[PDB]
Amino acid sequence: MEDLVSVGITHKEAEVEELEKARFESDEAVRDIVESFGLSGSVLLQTSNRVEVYASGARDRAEELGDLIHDDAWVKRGSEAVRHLFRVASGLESMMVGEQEILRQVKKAYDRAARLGTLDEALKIVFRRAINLGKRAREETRISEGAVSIGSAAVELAERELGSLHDKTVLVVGAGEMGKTVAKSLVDRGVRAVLVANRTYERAVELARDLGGEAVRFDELVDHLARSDVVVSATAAPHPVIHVDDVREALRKRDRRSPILIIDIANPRDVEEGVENIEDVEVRTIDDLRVIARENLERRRKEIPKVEKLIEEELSTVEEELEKLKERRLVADVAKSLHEIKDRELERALRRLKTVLQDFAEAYTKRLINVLTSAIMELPDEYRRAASRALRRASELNG
Amino acid sequence: MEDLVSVGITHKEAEVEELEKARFESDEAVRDIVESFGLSGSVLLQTSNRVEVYASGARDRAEELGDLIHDDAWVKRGSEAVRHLFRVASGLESMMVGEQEILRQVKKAYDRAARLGTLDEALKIVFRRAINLGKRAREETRISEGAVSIGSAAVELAERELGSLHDKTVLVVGAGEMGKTVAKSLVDRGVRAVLVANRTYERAVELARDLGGEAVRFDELVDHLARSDVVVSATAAPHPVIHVDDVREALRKRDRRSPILIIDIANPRDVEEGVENIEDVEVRTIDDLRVIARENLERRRKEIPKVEKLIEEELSTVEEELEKLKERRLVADVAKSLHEIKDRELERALRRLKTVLQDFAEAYTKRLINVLTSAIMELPDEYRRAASRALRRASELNG
Ligand SMILES: CN(C)c1ncnc2c1ncn2[C@@H]1O[C@H](CO)[C@@H](NC(=O)[C@@H](N)CCC(=O)O)[C@H]1O
Ligand SMILES: CN(C)c1ncnc2c1ncn2[C@@H]1O[C@H](CO)[C@@H](NC(=O)[C@@H](N)CCC(=O)O)[C@H]1O
Repeated sequence: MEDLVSVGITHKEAEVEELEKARFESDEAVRDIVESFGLSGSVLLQTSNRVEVYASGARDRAEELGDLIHDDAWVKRGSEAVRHLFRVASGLESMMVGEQEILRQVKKAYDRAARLGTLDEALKIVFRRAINLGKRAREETRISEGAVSIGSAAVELAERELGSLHDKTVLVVGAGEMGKTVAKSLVDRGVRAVLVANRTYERAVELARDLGGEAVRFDELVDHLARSDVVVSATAAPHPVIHVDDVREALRKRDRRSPILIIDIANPRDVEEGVENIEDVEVRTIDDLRVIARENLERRRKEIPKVEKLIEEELSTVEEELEKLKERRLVADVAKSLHEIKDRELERALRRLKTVLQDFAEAYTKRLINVLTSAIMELPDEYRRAASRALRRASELNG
Repeated sequence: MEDLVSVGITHKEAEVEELEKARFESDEAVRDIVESFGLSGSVLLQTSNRVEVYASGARDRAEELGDLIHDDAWVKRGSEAVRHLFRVASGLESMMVGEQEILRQVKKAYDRAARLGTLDEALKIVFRRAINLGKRAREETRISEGAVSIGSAAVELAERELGSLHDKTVLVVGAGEMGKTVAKSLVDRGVRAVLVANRTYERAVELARDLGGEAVRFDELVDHLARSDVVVSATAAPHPVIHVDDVREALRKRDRRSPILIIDIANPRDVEEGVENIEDVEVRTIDDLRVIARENLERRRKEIPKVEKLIEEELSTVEEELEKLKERRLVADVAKSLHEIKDRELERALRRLKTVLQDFAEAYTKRLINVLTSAIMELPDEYRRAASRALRRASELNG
């Protein structure tokens, strides 16, 4: 544990511009860092909301590591560093608490390191456990349940108002960005068709392409309504585009009764007052979506302590993992140190008090190795390494 | 070095009552301290102007050691602790800079420890060097030359005014304490006889006894003067006791001309104005003595840097001494640790792959001992001991 440090700056303590600066431009930054600091390993985790460097073997240069991130970068050591990673992977350090994306981003960080050669066994253990933990926390708790963005909220609302969306048609009117976000969420959920209309046909062709939908004429809005079940209206011009008369006409046009959900994303409003009172029509706003997202976010936050309990349990596990690792690495070294004295010394008894018992010293050597590894175990790691260094320096020279 | 601490309070930072409190009452305090703190050794140096405890092996309990001295006791470690000792023995921490007494007091501290069993090899090395240094500093520099008290100043003045004192007679008139101090210094220097007079005969008998002199009658003052060469006058009553007429009569009485020095210690003055103008008579005061002492003290202070240079040289020497000590103690332990594995393991090869080469392993063991001692050498002492402990724990158990 103690041989790991974490350095970084995040949205928890810095603004969107202090984060940008700190961001590393080069896809190979994790590799450069390893060389420029003689690290055993490193993983670089960077998103719009954090820049964090995990390093193995940094360790008298932790504050320095902090420096090529930012003058207010924090520095975490050992258990705290791993705990922060576990909190990041589990979604606890994200604005959208529990979000799936940050887990994907931790995995990408791990892969980029794997492929650039900046992983060591220790970071493999930590990251592997971090990744499996993020998955478990999201399965065993409710930390990632419930819509916490406008897009996902629109899907919850549509599902509640209309049922299964798979066979529904979405009409998108206008090009406002929040409208594009809502439409993409509906599309990702699964709908049958998307119709796109805009007062400038070319804006429509563009968005339909994005969405995988069909650009339609703005002047045929009545027929569009007649065939649609969810309407996403986000026009830029300040005039309403969905009128009572058009909606009534669209509904009389269709032989089959079914509910229509109209989501008014524009301000001023795209939907004429009174549309909401037409029978089979439901009207909701961008504000209604923000309310849904907020209620769900507030609920996800109440799962944080259950996730934190999972984390402390997992910390104890990885701690023992890392110890077994060091035990394994401690014996192999010591043994190479003691076998080299054994070999050197083997020749010499050969030249005798003249004028295979191979043997006693392979046994005595095994005994010595076990004795020494424990002793280096046995009082710590701040050291362990140098004493492991000392035994090893002394063996090559004095041996 | 690093295994030594010094704790204490001195006149440099505390007043005469903060020192008293801290003082240890029991002649056996140094021994009690050793037990109550599990020390390898300790020397207690205590005088009216300092209470200092030197401890070997205290070392995670240094601040604690500070506590049974005083809440403002300082704590010195390693080199600084030894440097302070060297400064104390050399007279540099004393009000009377360079004074002989503090060196005697350091030696007594060393002897008391020797005799109570609280010395270890390390404190022997340090104290021995401290003692030999105090002697050298006082021989090779002028740090302890020149009178720096009223008593010693009176001897300088008497010697300058009169020459050799060995054949001179001292007359002491009165019992004022500063008069007693002056007389004792003259006596310690070497005079032929001391006459003691007081308006109360019994006060005289008392002081003469102290001084090893003769009590004489106060009313025979003229004859006393006639036979004396130095007069120390320190009467308590406010009347002058040495009068012009008596001095002239005393001088006409004596066949042989020789100078008389009269030291007036009293205030108001014991000596009548005008006595100083009698031919062959010299009169000086307690004030004149303070002037002499001060000039000499100011001169001794200018030798401080030469003494400090001696000290830094000596620190480097003892530092190497203490290192050789630890090397010696480090090999003997390690060897006992490795020979016990050697012995344990020796039996067992005996039981063979059946169904003296004593020998190869005495050689291999010697090799191992040299290798290991260096490694424990090799990265430090904050540790060295525990690693020396670790090797040793691991050997008894795993061996
Ligand atoms: C080209 N570029 C900078 C870019 N391209 C595509 N998507 C991007 C992006 N930057 C950011 N994003 C996305 O926009 C969100 C807000 O900035 C991003 N959010 C995250 O990466 C979160 N997953 C971070 C969580 C954390 O706690 O660190 C992303 O969805
Ligand atoms: C009984 N008793 C307390 C006592 N008896 C005899 N002499 C004593 C004494 N206490 C002190 N002395 C002497 O008086 C001086 C002033 O207090 C003492 N000075 C010292 O011990 C110096 N040598 C200290 C130097 C230092 O730097 O610590 C002593 O001469």
